[PDB]
Amino acid sequence: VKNSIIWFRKGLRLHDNPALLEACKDAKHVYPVFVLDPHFLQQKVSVNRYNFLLESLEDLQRSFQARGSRLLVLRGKPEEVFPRVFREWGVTQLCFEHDTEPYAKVRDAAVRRLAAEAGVEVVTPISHTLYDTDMLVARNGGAAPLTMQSFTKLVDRVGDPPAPAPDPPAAMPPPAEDMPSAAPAATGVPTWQEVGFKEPPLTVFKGGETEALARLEAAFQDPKWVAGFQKPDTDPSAWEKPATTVLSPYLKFGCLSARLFHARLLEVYRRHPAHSQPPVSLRGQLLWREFFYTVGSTTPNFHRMAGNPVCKQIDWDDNPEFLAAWREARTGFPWIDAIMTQLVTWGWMHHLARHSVACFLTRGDLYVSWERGMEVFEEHLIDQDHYLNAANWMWLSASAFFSQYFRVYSPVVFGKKYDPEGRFIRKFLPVLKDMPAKYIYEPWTAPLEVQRKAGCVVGRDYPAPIVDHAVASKACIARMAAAYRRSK
Ligand SMILES: Cc1cc2nc3c(=O)[nH]c(=O)nc-3n(C[C@H](O)[C@H](O)[C@H](O)COP(=O)(O)OP(=O)(O)OC[C@H]3O[C@@H](n4cnc5c(N)ncnc54)[C@H](O)[C@@H]3O)c2cc1C
Ligand SMILES: [Cl-]
Repeated sequence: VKNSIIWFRKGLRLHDNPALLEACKDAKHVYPVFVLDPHFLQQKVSVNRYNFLLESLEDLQRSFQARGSRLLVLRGKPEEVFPRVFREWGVTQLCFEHDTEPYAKVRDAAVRRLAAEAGVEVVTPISHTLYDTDMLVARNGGAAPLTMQSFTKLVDRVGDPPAPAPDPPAAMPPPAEDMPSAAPAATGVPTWQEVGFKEPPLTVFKGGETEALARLEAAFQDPKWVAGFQKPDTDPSAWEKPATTVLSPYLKFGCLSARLFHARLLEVYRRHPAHSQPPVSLRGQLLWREFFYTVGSTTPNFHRMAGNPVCKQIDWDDNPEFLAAWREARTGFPWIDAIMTQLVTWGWMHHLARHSVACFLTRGDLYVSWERGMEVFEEHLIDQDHYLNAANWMWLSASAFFSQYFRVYSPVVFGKKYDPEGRFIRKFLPVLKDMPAKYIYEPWTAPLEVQRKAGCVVGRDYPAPIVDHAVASKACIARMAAAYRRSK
């Protein structure tokens, strides 16, 4: 008889889950398993993202319970847990979604070895990406495209991605009864207090497949807005109603299927002939995700500078004071400090907001390595994706994919073209709420009488700017030009 395990790591969803569909096929018992390392924090991870993962697991639990099953959160390491439950549960098949991250290949290789010893068939379908990214590389001649222009030509030659997989049955083969490793007291979903965190999460985005599908429909309520979507023209200062979909955390954890997102975009596109095209279109945004996954999975040391064949070697400054001020949102520039405050409170900022603070830290003002900025994003972003965070940090630092280092965002002017009153600033930096809009982006320029009348004296309640942008930007551009000339 067939007893199987569906191992959740990413792909925290029931829709478009070919691994789950194969696990339930002709199965007498199915064990939905997520492996939680209980000492993960005691070894980096904000409570905002970890609680998002936990809320995503609670959503899977309810979905399984509605179908007569149960989600099993096993404590420990996969290499130590699976060899035990293979014998205990009489497992004949192990199914999980393919993952191309560096740690994933080392972990999946070991588990695959352990399954062959126990006589367990391993099925690893691809469903986290639009395509089999290794197939894209093989069709391009054995190397991934290095520009979006050529990558879009490749996917158009390959054709449409696979359709979303059908929904699982309304009743699933259940786990066996009175199995010791499946005891409810040892397999339940923990809370954020139970894992070790002490401060509560403050983000307004809730995890889970149910929330992902709800945000998908909300985005498609206006098909005209989807058809004409142009990413560079969206508003980074919009926070009450974000200017983009905010589907990144759900695609990162696999709460939302990328193939379902793509399939519903094409339905809209067939009825709107003048729809936007890549790379600015909403579909083009999924291709940015696919493109960075394709290059990252085939590039060694893609998440670093040294040993990275696609990354340019720039001698970034080792400046802990600039890094600390940027990380703690005390740069003296309200536009920059507000985005960093949204980072630690929400764990999500608009794409152009991430452009502003990443340029400021790297090639724009402070000249700190993009690796240090990536480590700060990795801690707080609820959508932190190994390949996307690294690639976009190399883009903004002009270390790869992007080379126009003369385009430098102003920490003053960039925000006031969208938000002259500075509602985004007043929201996340309440200390500046009573500051007149004439000085909200440059509060040091406000006369002392206005600073006192607003209850925000620069140097006492809000710090002075750490650098003069005109001086600092002119220095970074000169050093970037020297770094490029030396990298022939
Ligand atoms: C320094 C920096 C770091 C970033 N780190 C991350 C990260 O860790 N995780 C992450 O998901 N994105 C990251 N991005 C990309 C981008 O800023 C976010 O994907 C975007 O803000 C998500 O909002 P949205 O879901 O509303 O996007 P939409 O515009 O609605 O796009 C829809 C989806 O397309 C994908 N997408 C959109 N823009 C990009 C892009 N530039 N690169 C790759 N995929 C994209 C995402 O999956 C996103 O959910 C980073 C960008 C910068 C500049
Ligand atoms: Cl600008």
